[PDB]
Amino acid sequence: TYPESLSYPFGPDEGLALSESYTRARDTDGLIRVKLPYGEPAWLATRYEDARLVLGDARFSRALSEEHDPPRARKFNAQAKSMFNMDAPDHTRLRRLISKAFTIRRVEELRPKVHDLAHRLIDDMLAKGEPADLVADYALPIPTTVICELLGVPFEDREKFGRWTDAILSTSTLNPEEGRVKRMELVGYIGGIIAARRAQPADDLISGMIEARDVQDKLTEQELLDHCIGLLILGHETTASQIPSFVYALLDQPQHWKRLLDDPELIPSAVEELFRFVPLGSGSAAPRYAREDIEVGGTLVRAGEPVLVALGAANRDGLRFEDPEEIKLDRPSNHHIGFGHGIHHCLGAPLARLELQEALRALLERLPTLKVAGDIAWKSEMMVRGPRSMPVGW
Ligand code: HEM
Ligand SMILES: CCCC[C@H]1CC[C@]2(CC[C@H](C)[C@@H](C/C=C(C)/C=C/[C@H](O)[C@@H](C)/C=C/C(=O)O)O2)O[C@H]1/C=C/C(C)=C/C(=O)O
Ligand SMILES: [Cl-]
Ligand SMILES: [Cl-]
Repeated sequence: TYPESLSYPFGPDEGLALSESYTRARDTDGLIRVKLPYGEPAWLATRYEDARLVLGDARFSRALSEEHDPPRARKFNAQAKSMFNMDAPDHTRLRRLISKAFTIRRVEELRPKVHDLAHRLIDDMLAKGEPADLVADYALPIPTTVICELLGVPFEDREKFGRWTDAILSTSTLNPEEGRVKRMELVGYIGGIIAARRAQPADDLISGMIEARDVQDKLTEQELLDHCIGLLILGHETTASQIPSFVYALLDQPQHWKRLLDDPELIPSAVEELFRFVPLGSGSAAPRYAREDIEVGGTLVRAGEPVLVALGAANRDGLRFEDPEEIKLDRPSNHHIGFGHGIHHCLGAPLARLELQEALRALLERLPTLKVAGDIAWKSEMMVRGPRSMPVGW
C-alpha cells in the first residue's frame, strides 16, 4: 500500500530543531510517504541503516532522475551535467578529475591561509567595535575567499553571484521563475570567466579543468561549466551556513563552548559532532531511484520509485547514536552522514572540515566572551538552514 503522503518538508527554519514528524517517521515500521512542492511523491528514509543503504548501494541511481518528474522543492530542474546527477562510470570520470583539488593532502596547505584570514577578519571586527554580524563579517568572507581563489572566480563579484545564489536556492512560491532566470545569468557570467581562462590561463581550478577538456578530452564543455556553477555555490554558501549555526549551537548550550575553550585539541571531534547534529539542508537529499526491486527498512521500494534520505534525521537515529539529541563533543565512532555516504560522499568535505575547524579555532582564541547580541535572522524558504544575520558581541 501507500501511506498517506505527508506535506514535505517539515521544518522548522529557526534553531537547530528537527520536526517531530522525523522522529515519528523513524519509529514507524517501513518507509513513510511524502509530497514535495513539485514532482512525484516518494518514500522517505529516516533510519541510519536505511539512509546509508539508499545513499551507498549501487542498486539505487541518481541518473534515473531525468526520466522521472523528480520530487523536489524547486520548480526548475536544471538537470546539470554534474557528477552528482550521474552514476558510474560517468560519475567516476568526473569525480576522479575534480577530486584532486579537494583531497586532504591538497587542501592542508590552505590551513595557514584560512587561519590567518579568520584572525584578520577578527581584527576588523574588534577594530570596528561591537556589535558585529558573524555572517557578513566572518562566516561568509572565509569560505567565499577560499573558493574564489581555489576556483578562480573574482572575489569582487561575490555580491553579484551571491544575489544569483539566493535566487537559485529560494523555495518561495512567489516569483517562481527568478531561479531559472538567475541561473541563466549565472551561466553567462561563468561562461565569461571560462572563456577568459581559456584565452589566458591562470593558476586556478578552472584553468586546470579547461586543460583537461581542451587537451585530455576528459569532460564536455557543458560538464565543465556546470561543475564551476556547483563548486562556486557549494564552495561558499554551505560553509557560510554552518559556521554561524555551529557557533549558535555552542553558545546555546554554553558548556560546549567552555569545553572547547579549555580543550582546543577537541575541536576536530567537536566539528564532527556538529556536522552530525547541525542540519545544513531544509529538506532531504536528492532522490535516488531503484534500478531493481529491493527492500529498504521493511518497505519494498518499487523499481522506478524515488527514495529521499533525511540526513539530519538519520544523524539523530537513536539506533546508531546514543543520546542522539544531545551534543557530545567527544562522541566516538561518529560516522555521521552529514557529508553523505558512498559514491556521492561530499567531495569538499576535507575543505569543509578544515574551514570549520579554523573558523571555530579563531573565535575561541580571540573572542572567548562571544555572545549573541540581537535577534538572529534565520534563513527561510531556502534549500539550506542557518542564521542569515547573526549579531554578536564580546
Ligand atoms: C558544511 C559544508 C558542506 C556540507 C555539510 C556538505 C554536504 C554534502 C552532502 C550531504 C553531499 C551528498 C549529498 C547526497 O548524497 O544527497 C555532498 C556532496 C558534494 N559536495 Fe558537499 N557539503 C559541504 C561543503 C562542500 C564544499 C565546500 C564543496 C566544494 C566543492 C562541496 C562540494 C560537493 C560536491 C562536488 C558534491 C558531490 C560529489 C559527488 O557527487 O560525488 N561541498 N555535500
Ligand atoms: C555536485 C552537486 C552536489 C549537490 C549536493 C550539495 C549538498 C547537499 C547536501 C544535502 C542538502 C539537503 C542539499 C541541499 C541543496 C543544495 C545546497 C543545492 C544547491 C544548488 O542547487 C547548487 C548545487 C546549484 C547547482 C546548479 O547547477 O545550479 O545539498 O546535497 C546535494 C544537493 C542536492 C539537491 C540540489 C537536491 C534537490 O533539491 O533536488
Ligand atoms: Cl554514540
Ligand atoms: Cl561504518
